[PDB]
Amino acid sequence: QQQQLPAAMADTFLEHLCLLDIDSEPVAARSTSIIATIGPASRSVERLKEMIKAGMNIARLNFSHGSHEYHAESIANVREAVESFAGSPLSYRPVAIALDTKGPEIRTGIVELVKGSQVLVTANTVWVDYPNIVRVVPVGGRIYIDDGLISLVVVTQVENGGVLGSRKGVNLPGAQVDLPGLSEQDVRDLRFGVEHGVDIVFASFVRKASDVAAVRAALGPEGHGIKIISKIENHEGVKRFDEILEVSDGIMVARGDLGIEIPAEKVFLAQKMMIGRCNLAGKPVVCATQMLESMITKPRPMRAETSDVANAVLDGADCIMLSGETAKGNFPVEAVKMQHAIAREAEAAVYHRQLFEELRRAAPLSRDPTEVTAIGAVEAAFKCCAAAIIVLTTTGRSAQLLSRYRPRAAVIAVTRSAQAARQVHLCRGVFPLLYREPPEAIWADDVDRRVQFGIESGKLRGFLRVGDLVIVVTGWRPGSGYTNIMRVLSI
Amino acid sequence: QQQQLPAAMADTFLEHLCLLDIDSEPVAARSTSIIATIGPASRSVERLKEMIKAGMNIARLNFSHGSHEYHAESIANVREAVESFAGSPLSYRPVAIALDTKGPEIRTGPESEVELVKGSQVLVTVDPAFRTRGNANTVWVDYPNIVRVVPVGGRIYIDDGLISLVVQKIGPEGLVTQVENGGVLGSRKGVNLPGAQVDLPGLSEQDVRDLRFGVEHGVDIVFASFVRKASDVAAVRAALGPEGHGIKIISKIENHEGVKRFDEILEVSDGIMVARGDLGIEIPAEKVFLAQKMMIGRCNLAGKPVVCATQMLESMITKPRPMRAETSDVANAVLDGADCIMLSGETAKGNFPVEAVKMQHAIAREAEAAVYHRQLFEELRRAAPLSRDPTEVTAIGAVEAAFKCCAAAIIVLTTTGRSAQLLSRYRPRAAVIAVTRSAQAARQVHLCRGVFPLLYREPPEAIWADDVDRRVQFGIESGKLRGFLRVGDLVIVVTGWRPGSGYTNIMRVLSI
Amino acid sequence: QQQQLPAAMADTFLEHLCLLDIDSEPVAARSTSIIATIGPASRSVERLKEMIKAGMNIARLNFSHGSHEYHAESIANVREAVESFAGSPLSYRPVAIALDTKGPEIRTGILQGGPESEVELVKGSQVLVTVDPAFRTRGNANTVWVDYPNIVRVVPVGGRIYIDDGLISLVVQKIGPEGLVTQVENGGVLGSRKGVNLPGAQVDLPGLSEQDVRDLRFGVEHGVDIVFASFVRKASDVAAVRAALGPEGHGIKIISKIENHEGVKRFDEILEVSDGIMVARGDLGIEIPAEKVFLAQKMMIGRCNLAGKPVVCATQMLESMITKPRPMRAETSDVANAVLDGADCIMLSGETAKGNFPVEAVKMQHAIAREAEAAVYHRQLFEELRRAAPLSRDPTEVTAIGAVEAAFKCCAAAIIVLTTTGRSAQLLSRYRPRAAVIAVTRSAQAARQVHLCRGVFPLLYREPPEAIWADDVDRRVQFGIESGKLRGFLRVGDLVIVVTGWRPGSGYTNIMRVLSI
Amino acid sequence: QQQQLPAAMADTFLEHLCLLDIDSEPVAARSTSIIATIGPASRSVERLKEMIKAGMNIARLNFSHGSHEYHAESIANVREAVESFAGSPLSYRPVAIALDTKGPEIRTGILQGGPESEVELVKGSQVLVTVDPAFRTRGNANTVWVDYPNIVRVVPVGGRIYIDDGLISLVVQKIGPEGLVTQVENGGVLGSRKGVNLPGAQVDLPGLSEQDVRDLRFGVEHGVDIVFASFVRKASDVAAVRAALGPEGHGIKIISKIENHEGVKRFDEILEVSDGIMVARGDLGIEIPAEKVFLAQKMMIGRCNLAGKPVVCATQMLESMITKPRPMRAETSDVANAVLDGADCIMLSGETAKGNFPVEAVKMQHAIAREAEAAVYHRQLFEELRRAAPLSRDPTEVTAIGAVEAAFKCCAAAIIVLTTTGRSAQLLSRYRPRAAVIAVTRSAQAARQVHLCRGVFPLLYREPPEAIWADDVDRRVQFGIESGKLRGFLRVGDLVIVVTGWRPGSGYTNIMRVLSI
Ligand SMILES: [K+]
Ligand SMILES: [K+]
Ligand SMILES: [K+]
Ligand SMILES: [K+]
Ligand SMILES: [Mn+2]
Ligand SMILES: [Mn+2]
Ligand SMILES: [Mn+2]
Ligand SMILES: [Mn+2]
Repeated sequence: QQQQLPAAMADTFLEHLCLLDIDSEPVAARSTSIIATIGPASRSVERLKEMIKAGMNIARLNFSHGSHEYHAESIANVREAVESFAGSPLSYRPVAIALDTKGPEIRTGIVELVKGSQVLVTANTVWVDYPNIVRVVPVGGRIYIDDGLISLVVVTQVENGGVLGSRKGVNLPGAQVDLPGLSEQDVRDLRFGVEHGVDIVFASFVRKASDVAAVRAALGPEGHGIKIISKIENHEGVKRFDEILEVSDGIMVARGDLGIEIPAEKVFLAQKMMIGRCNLAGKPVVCATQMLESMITKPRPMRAETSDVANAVLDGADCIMLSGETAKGNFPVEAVKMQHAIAREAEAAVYHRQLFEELRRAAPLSRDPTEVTAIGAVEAAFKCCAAAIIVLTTTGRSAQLLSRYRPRAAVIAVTRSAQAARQVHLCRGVFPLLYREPPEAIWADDVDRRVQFGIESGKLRGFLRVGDLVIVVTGWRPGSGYTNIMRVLSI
Repeated sequence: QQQQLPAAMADTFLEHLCLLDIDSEPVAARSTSIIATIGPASRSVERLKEMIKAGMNIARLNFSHGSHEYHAESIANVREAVESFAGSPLSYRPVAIALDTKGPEIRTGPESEVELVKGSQVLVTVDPAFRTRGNANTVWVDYPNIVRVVPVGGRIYIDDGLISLVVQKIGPEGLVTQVENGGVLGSRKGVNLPGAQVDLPGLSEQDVRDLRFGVEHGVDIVFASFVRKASDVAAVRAALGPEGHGIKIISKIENHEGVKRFDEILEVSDGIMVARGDLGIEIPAEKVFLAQKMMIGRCNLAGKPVVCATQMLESMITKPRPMRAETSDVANAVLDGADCIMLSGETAKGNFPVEAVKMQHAIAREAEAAVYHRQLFEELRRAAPLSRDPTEVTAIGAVEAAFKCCAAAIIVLTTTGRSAQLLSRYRPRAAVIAVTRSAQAARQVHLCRGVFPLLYREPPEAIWADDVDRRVQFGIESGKLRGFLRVGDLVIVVTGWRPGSGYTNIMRVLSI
Repeated sequence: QQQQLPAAMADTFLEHLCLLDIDSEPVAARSTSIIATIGPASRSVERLKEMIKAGMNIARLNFSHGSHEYHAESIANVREAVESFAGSPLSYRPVAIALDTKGPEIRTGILQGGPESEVELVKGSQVLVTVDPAFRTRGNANTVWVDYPNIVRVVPVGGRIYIDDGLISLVVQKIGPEGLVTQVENGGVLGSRKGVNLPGAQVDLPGLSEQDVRDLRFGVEHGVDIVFASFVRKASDVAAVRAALGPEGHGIKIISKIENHEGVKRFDEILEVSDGIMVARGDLGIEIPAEKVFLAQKMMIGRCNLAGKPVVCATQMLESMITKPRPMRAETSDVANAVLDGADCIMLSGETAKGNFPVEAVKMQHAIAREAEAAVYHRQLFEELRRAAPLSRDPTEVTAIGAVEAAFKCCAAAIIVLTTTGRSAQLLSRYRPRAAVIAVTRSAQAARQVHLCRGVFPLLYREPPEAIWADDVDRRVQFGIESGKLRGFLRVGDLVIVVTGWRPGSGYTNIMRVLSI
Repeated sequence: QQQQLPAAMADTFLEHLCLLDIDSEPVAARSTSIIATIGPASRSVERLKEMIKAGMNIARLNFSHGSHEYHAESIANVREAVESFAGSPLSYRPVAIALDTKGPEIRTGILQGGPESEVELVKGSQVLVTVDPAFRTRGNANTVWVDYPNIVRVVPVGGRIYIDDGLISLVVQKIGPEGLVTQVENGGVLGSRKGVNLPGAQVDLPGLSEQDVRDLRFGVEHGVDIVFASFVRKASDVAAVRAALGPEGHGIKIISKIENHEGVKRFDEILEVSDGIMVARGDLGIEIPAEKVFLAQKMMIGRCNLAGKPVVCATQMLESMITKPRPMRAETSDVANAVLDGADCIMLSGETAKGNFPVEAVKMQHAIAREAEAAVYHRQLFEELRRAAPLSRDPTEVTAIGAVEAAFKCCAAAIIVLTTTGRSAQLLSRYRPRAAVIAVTRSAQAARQVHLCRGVFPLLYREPPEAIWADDVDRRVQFGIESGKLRGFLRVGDLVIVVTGWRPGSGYTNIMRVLSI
């Protein structure tokens, strides 16, 4: 068959593994959304169009670099490239915009560190943007610079040498960095965020629930809608994951920083744990950093990078991301393309049998009519190999709860809320459709055309063929919060 | 707790995932054996000693390069470094030596980097006269029939698939092409022709000479390149000759056809190497993982070693720290079920050979503790067919007994490793300490996850019963000495009712 | 908690067993329907009213005894008792009426001098079974006449013949030119015209006599709801019954009774064609060794369950009560295990037709069934059904399963379905929701037949259809709730799943909604 | 295949149920041991021989009746019948002897010059419950004398008294000064000296009268092997029994009978202290509502299974056979479900002590148990036990589980264990191998007590020890095999798991070996 159906029907995971078939072509829209970081290499309107076709879902603005004006152009160009296919509402692909916070980053200033040499922190001199650095490093203490390559030992002795450039990483383990999760800058940044209507915030170095309360606050009332994604970048964040989660809209497994703050051998446990948990919680999780680095420079990924992406997806990740691969490398589109291609395969390899079982089995009872509908809708879909679940949603919550259970059928989410449509990419397998029509006199009719719109757009992009069954999820009255109906229709 | 015990006790895989704890230190010998490739960077006796300390179990000799003499030194140095710790039998680590076959390779026609422009014109000559005359527009190539198999609109890849050539004028003197993916070309690099039915045989006159060399110098294992079908290994066994029935044959799966005929290849090989390198060119990059996952699954089910290889840690050929992906690569290989993981450029030529070995060690230990044994043992028991081989019966009893008392180890007496191999099939968490008189057996056993071989030197006792006991005692002692076993641990001990192989049938529970 | 909820939440069956709590009161309409057999003891209209209150869902007419007239009173009385509560539509309980076919009886003769006389067959004495037409009547201490000619042809030298409800037994020691020269194995008192069973040996006699045919016609005439068809041995045997049933009776459900080795052996093919199965332990417990029935019973139920077709457990579930006011320790467990096995219906024969404790017996089955119903490890059971029922593209099935899943998620008190033939109700019950299936229908007959499905509670809707189809649907749902409140299936604050369709007429169920009371 | 092997290999319980095959003959010694109660009908040496052949493993002496002398003959005859086959050590079957305590019972009194005579407590009539010593012998239709002085002090107005298997029932409505004036609720034939129970009212009677104590001592003198201890309500109740038992009886196994609500409620604590459990359905089925026993039965068995301790299912499993040669459909399923529930032993009371079919009864349990034994879904059951039994560091337990795993892998015919107290055998059986546990011991007593464990088949070894310990072990193993061939547990070509220890004397089992026959 296709979509690894023989593997999907195995009675055990081992069996399932044993039936994975390289000639079994994927046959299903990829559901893992791709976040690409905007930079010199991917800023041009025209470059942006190409990245949208290759499958970019979310543009990441990295406030670790660039100016306010510099990023507004970034935002402006994304919006232009995106509005260039508004030609055709059935085909039009929304693209989220995510501000990625600078936070307690410690960086160098504007030569080779000789292992053994005496090297000061205020070839041998390193200026740091953290003045309190000399309040938090005791004697016999370690300081890591530029992606953990350069090691220093506090006056400091170099323990690991390395080539150093301008303005690069600083990480201080062991010591608890009183440096605040939110500088005066971050605050200004987040305000910029609200002004330009970013959709998502990726919040650097979150160490505790307060850290997000901070962000929400700074975000202001003009930004209740914005989703907040807490980036876990160090030992403490990991340790207090639960609490962070409870309060964040979802998580970013920030492997970069993390891979320095804690020993490299351990990330995978962190990554696997965190995704597991977000999955259980029903909240977006992003896997990030270095998934495809070699491509910053080469047109083909290395054998490890490939398996990285697949394992991220198999792990359970809602989104996968690219940094240098898209912001600066010589192969931005090719990189997007590859994640697309890999994600589809891994998506078809997911052992839904075990996965759906386990989620049902661990999600607690519930009395929210929306949740009740979702799970029934998901069960119904599996029973008839439905091609899609089509939901009418006003904030995405309804789409989000369906995706929680990981249907194999696509969630086609129909909404009037441009913003909701953009944010919904954070949820695996949700395909948003932006509805433009003015409401019908009769509420019932207005529902129908929305469902119809959903099918139609559905046919058009190849999610649905004549003869397929589709599950349709609606509510008993207008306005959000009342999803409570599930119907089975044939195309 | 430690060794991710809270995760180990979960009722589900999801739950298990959720309980994975970064502060839970591993606390167990690493089981996944490491194969390190020998090159300029790792040939010095003293380098070799260091690599043994950091955890090298198996040395790969790559017959794609170097001369017979060149490899005999390789072998001679390994053996030396290894015999340097025979000072103390309790501590001594054997090391396998693996000959890796050249096979139907195709290579380009020295510190010289011709750049093959994007959207230019390339000629592939196979003409003696141009056996080196390979500039901006010319590449020679040691496979004549390249001109014969590659049709117009066919693909020709060069050097790890990074360079791309589409044929578009098949004419009198050779292959006129166009450069799709351009790039920097080097002296003598791999060539791949997907879609083409490269008529070259799995076993050249060279491979045959190579394998004979293998037998003469007593290599322990053959990694057999480009195996496409059962016959291909029959070839190898043949060439290997009678002086080499003992040698383990590991088929490398390097292309679409091998994958397609995996079952038949497996049934005949002693194990499998998932050759991601070539495989990552022959089939689309997006797909390897399915292959890798499938083949490991299958070898697991079958009970036969499987190797994950190539590009697990490349960035380290050049940098002292792995990239985020390479790390998870290694973990997932082990989590996938791999018996061995390997290193190529990372050890043969890179600037960080030992650091590389160290890392794999460090990662493998964590992933080893992350293995959901509850689901895994259940599924193996449940798919392995009944059996009437007393050795298999004992093994599974022994593996069950071990889980029941969190035994620190199973100690087996073995003459060919078969008994150890059957214990590891089931993936005990306890270590398999394998005591043998067969130097070779002790080497080959590294191909089995979680088997720790001990080479017994003493002359046999007058009383066979006594001779067994000392062997067991020898097992314990060495065991205490390397920190596999502490006083108060329980240990499962597996022996047989009479001397000579094939009669393992007894399992005993002892306290240290 | 109640309804053995702690046991319901266990992670394994063993665990589950361990958390069974005797102080955890059931709290849920019993789902296992009860079939009570009508005889002298339970024929009076007033007796029938009492049995309806105690929980009778199905009345069995046994055509092995009584005349056409005799059964028409039977039917007339039932209907009368039942129509006596039509006073209140919210409360009204329909009752099925099931004809139980006679089929290939094999009978001894009239007894020397009497239809009322008895003879005693002493253990170890010399005994003659003849097929000699003359002694059809002259039977005694050493002789029994049988109305199956071929007997002196089908029983080997050393075979066994079971007489009178399996209580007398004979071993053929010599084959005779006039009758099988046997030895008495099990002694006993022998009556006029009693039953024979012949295990091992094949019996060719037809599954449908001239009588059965007349009976089934009588069936159609009086509008029975269900036929329990005795000795079904093969698919043809039901085709026979359908046929005989005639066109005036396509509606009738046909329940094949498996009463011997061969039926068991051909169970699959019988099932494929029957509307469900009756595990006939009586005959069965004689045609095949007594040790074995359980495997049969357990097999058949498993299989029906898998198949989504009603299965009845029957015979001797409570016999001591034909005579005593309390069941023995075994009978009790029998009932529970039947329910636990997966049974859709459980039945009573002597216990209701003739015994001194008809109502008490019905009461007991009620009481036990409720307890077992709560002990069902739904967690494993729903998992296993989902996992083995094949994909499906019937919108009704799809809706059913989603409806069932939705219910578990909010401990819904009920699923309320609108159904025209019961199909939609039947599919929900297939999956064994713990919530009740309140089925609303205009088809008096459908409401009766639906009791064959575990946990389906039928409501007969009487109102003339509304001008607006949508409105008519709503009142039906409302009617479902209201009746639901009224009998204690639903309280204010409960959640309820409602299952309807997108247009009138059967076959189009395809909508599931979540409502709060 | 046989032994329901296709069912055994199913992937789910549903599936397993579906594949149960009535033509799949069992092929395996039956494992569930049978306890038969000794009475008039089963006391004769010769009768006892027959009962041994039919499969009796444990003789129950019921100290609720008979005298010390009367029971010593009981014992003396059992031992005789049993020693009659010592002719051949390979085939010799040991037989446990179990003393069943009287405890806090409460009987009505003897009847008006009537021994085997009866009287009817008419429904609705006027009945007086006395304690007047003078009325002890004057039982009648209007008067019932009870041996419980304090009855008058505990049964308040509108309190309930029930007599003889709970069939007779009395409503106290009047407190007089010489007795309790009761209304009869459930009328009926009353006999002499029949049981009384008092639900709702706590009974200040002690678990151990001066009699019980004398009884227990008698027990130790005559070397009974097991004590079934009536009405155990709490841990203390067993401490009592142990105590009374004295030091001359540390070896005796104590089986606590759970006979009422409180025992149930405090099961855990009773278990922790008893050697095993008897689910006393009789009393229990009166103390608590009949609908609930099954939960209790199922709970207790589950829990003893989890604990590793014998559990007995008892009372009324086969009553109809006290009087008839064939069991009713429920009794049969009762036995099978008891076995499928997880019971280690099943028992017969009236069926063997007094009825007209003692041996036939034993035979039937045998026959049923074999079938149910092969129906056990080992796949789920062994998984669940591994998964719930806690880690352990006892080398004996470790070896047992390995041995049990090994056996499953090769469909071993048997695990053969050398055991001194049976503890090694008991641990193997805990995991419920499908292979038989052939237990070889020199301890006649151990060999007798081991029947309390499912699927343990004890062999008594008679030879004087060999000079060389190693050789002595081997002959014991050899003895095991040989005896095993001889009774059909093992055939040439089978695999057998053999479990031994590293040194003599109990407590050191720690070795497992795989041998081919
Ligand atoms: K940042
Ligand atoms: K090679
Ligand atoms: K009949
Ligand atoms: K007693
Ligand atoms: Mn960061
Ligand atoms: Mn290769
Ligand atoms: Mn019948
Ligand atoms: Mn009692």
